[PDB]
Amino acid sequence: KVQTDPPSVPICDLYPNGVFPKGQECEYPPTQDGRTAAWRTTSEEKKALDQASEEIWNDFREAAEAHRQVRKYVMSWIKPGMTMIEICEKLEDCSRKLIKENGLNAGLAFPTGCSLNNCAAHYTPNAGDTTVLQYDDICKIDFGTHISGRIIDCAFTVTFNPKYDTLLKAVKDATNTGIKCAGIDVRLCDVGEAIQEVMESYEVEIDGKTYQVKPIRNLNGHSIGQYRIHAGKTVPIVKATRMEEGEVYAIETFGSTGKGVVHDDMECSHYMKNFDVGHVPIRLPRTKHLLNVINENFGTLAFCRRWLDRLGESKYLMALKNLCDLGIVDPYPPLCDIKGSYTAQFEHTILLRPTCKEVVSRGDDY
Ligand SMILES: COc1cccc(-c2c(C(N)=O)[nH]c3ccc(Cl)cc23)c1
Ligand SMILES: [Mn+2]
Ligand SMILES: [Mn+2]
Repeated sequence: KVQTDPPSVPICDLYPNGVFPKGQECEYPPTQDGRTAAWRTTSEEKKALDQASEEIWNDFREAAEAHRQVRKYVMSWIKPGMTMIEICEKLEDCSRKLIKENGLNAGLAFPTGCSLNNCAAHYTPNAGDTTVLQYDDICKIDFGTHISGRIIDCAFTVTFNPKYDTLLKAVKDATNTGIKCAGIDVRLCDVGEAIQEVMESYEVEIDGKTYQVKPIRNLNGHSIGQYRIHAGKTVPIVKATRMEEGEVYAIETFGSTGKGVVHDDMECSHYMKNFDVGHVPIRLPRTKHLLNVINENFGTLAFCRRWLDRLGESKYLMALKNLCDLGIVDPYPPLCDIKGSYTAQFEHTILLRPTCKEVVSRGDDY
């Protein structure tokens, strides 16, 4: 069984024995003392501890192969003139097929981010959004897949105008730097300091104006847990907590021509149940029904309004506002720098395995 063009064959059909391709395997970086952490690659104890969790790494790998094939497909057709809704639906239809969507066991980890220009993250169109992708737009495609709650958080920036090329190169270099510096027992702030140094070494010229690339300081990389996009540890992208063995990280960087700070803007599209909130009894009928729809379809995974619409739900905005006011659900509005600024993003999911560092979402693209 081989993949079609357009992709339609599920990843688990292409690998029937359930053994999926590994990502990029890296030896851990040397410590601040100078001594190499290379011993882990050949440690018999570490090898045994690594093989014990093979099923887990294997679920990330299936989700990462779906991610690579979905993004390669998106790159072949994404063009100015298409509406943001058309782009997100065409991407998500392919993603649902390749991951072989099956309730909470396999599916979409979070909505398709397609944030534009000064907006860096957490924009996906709601119903009725007539926004059209423009030739001069700088679009961040950030989408997620999962197998048994093992999440792939991976993102790239789309442009059609070469004026943004050095901005894209700066952010890609900063993300790859963050990835290289990551390792077991490495301080989170040391990863952030390395990201910042590389990012700010770039100067770009866009429409006769020059800027020194700034990392967005209130946007950061993070640890990932099962069914938990942000597991509590923060990887800053600027200058005490260490990365630990068996942890999973989203290493992401955002470069900006603006202030290098984002603020909540536009209408909200992204929502997610507070992971720590237990069962809450609700009697309000529309609010109770909506929370049941959320628990059944998303659990602790992120969702968007378009995903409620496709489930045949209507008249839910007040119900959704009630769940947000009660603190059961949290809204995640678009995060934007100043008007007229330009933002870029690159992101990979990395597995801190006992034997090596695996850039599980790495592809031949980025
Ligand atoms: C405590 O939960 C958090 C905190 C900060 C950011 C996120 C988050 C990220 C992320 N950390 O990359 N991606 C998302 C996609 C959709 C939605 Cl609704 C949320 C998020 C989650
Ligand atoms: Mn992301
Ligand atoms: Mn992320």
